[PDB]
Amino acid sequence: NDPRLATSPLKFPGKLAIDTLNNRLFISDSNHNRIIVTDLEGNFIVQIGSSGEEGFQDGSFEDAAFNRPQGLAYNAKKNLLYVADTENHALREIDFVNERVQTLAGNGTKGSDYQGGRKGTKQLLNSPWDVCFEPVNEKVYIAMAGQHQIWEYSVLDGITRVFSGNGYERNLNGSTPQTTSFAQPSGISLGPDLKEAYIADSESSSIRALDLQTGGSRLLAGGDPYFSENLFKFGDNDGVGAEVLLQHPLGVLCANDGQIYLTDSYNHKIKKLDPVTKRVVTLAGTGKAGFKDGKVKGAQLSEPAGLAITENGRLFVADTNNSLIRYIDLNKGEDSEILTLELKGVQPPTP
Ligand code: NA
Repeated sequence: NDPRLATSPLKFPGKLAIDTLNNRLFISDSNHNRIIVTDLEGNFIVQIGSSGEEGFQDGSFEDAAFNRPQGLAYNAKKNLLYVADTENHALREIDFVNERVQTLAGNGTKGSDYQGGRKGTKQLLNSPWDVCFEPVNEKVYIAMAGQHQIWEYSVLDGITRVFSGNGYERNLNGSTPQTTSFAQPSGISLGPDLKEAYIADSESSSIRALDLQTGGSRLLAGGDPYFSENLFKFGDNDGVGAEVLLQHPLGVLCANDGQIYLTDSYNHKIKKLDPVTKRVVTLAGTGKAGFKDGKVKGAQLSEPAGLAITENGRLFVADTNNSLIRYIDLNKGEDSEILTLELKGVQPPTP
C-alpha cells in the first residue's frame, strides 16, 4: 500500500553481505539477476549484472550474467564476493580489484552428484542457496538446498565436495556427515570461533549447528528432536529448545558476540537465538505479511530471508517479498525500531 514499495528498484532480494572495513553493502537482487553494491546508507556504488536478464556469463561487471542468485559471502583478505548463483547451479566469484566475475564451481545444469570432489566447473551442483567464508582455512561452505547437503569449496585446490548430509530430506543430527541429514538448508553462517556453522534448515523449520571438524550437527531450536522424518513440527512460538516453533526459516546470521539472528521467513518475523540457553525471542514482526516500520512489536515484514550486521550493531534485512532492505539498530529494547533504508542511485536494469 505504501509509496516506498511501489518505487523499489529491487525485485525480491534474497540475501545480503557486508564489507565492514570499507562500509559497503552487497545486495543479492535475485529477481533482477544482479548484485548491487551500495554504501551502508543505501547510496549506490556499482552494479554486477546490468542487463537484468537471466544468463550464465563470466567476465567483466557489464558482461556478467546471473540467474536468480541468492547467497553472498565476502572475502576481506582478497576483496572477493562469493555468490550462490542458484538457478545456474554454480558458485561464482566477483573480483573487486580486477572487475571480473568468475565461475568457481558448477556448469549451468543441475547435478545429481551427492559426493563431489571434482575441480571447478567439472563439479556440478544443485540449487546452492547460501554461502559463508571461513577465512583461516579459506573454505566456502555452501547450503545446497537442492540435495539437502552442506558442501565445501576449498580456495586452495578448487575442489567442491560434500561436507555433511547424506541427501535424504530429514532433520537428522548425527555425528558424521553420512549419519546427518538436512531439510532444504537455505542459510549458513559461521560462529565466531570458526568451529561451527549455524544452519537455517528450512523444510524442517529448525536452526542447527554443523560441527566443522566432525561433520555432524546438533539441533538447537525448532523441529521434532525425536523423529528425523517429521518435517511438520512448524509453527510460531518463542521459548527454549524444543518449545520453539519456527516456519521455514530461510536466513541465519551469527554475530561476533555469538548471538544468532534468523528470519522466521514464513512467519514474517526476525528472531534471535541464544546459542547457550537455546532461547528464541522475537525481535521484530507481528506474524502478518506486510510492510510497516516503527517500533518492532507493531512492525511488519513480508517473507524476510537474509541478514547482515555491522559491528556497531546494525542488522540489515532482505525483506524479500516487500523488495526492501531494512535495518534495526540492536539493543535499544524499548525504543527498538525497524527502518526501511532508502537506496539512492539505484535503478532497475536498463533495457
Ligand atoms: Na550467509
